Amino acid sequence: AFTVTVPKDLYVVEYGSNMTIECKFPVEKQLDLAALIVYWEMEDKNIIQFVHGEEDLKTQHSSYRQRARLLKDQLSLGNAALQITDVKLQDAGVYRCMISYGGADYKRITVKVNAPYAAALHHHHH
Amino acid sequence: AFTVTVPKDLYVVEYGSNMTIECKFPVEKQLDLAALIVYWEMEDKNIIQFVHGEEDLKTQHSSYRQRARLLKDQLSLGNAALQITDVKLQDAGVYRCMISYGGADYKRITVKVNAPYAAALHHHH
Ligand SMILES: CNCc1ccc(-c2cc(Cl)cc(Cl)c2)o1
Repeated sequence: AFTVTVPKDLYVVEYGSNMTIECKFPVEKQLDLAALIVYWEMEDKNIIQFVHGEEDLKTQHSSYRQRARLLKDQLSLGNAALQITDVKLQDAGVYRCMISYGGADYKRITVKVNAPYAAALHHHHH
Repeated sequence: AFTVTVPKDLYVVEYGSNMTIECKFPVEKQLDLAALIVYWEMEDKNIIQFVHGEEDLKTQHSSYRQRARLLKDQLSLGNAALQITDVKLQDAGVYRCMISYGGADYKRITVKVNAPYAAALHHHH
């Protein structure tokens, strides 16, 4: 049946770098945007809603506001990759890619985030 | 748009009893079963799948074998209620009710489970 697949489920990213986590689903013929739902979340924090044609951000968590860009271009190729700019220590954890396009599945992807000493020191308080 | 709503988000059940946690979604007219999906899952343990008219248990987690039953009747009124039989403390935690019906949402429900001394004594060892 319908199945979202993840090129890798573990990404290890350095502090402050960019990060594109990929998520592929099948595109029958040409992608029907009105029938598509894409939904990126990370440990109960809603990162991105893509519902029947456009992005819902009025539900986006604060900690991700204007850092999480869903590549509206690669949706037409069945790749819902999420791009996060300037990664922080807080961004490490289990991400969930949930897709509903005549069927629905999800996959988990883990991010560990490396940081130099100074970053890990400021995260130890702030 | 589409909205899954949960009558309670906290259940407190005593040990060894049964428990039905409800989950409602909108029913427009007559229900389209082939397009309906019901995932009931609990902290990365899948409890119940409902795809194209039937329950899939091909991934039902060990902890739930023939104890977790989704009431197929109440689907027709948009009621995704889940029954867990003779609950153990391993069942305390946060459940996710996920529904895909021309649109999609989910909600969380937390279960705390109270138990007498001997039962806990076991979950310890
Ligand atoms: C906040 N958007 C909720 C959302 C988007 C996609 C899903 C979903 C639903 C089901 Cl029934 C199954 C699977 Cl695998 C995923 O839920």
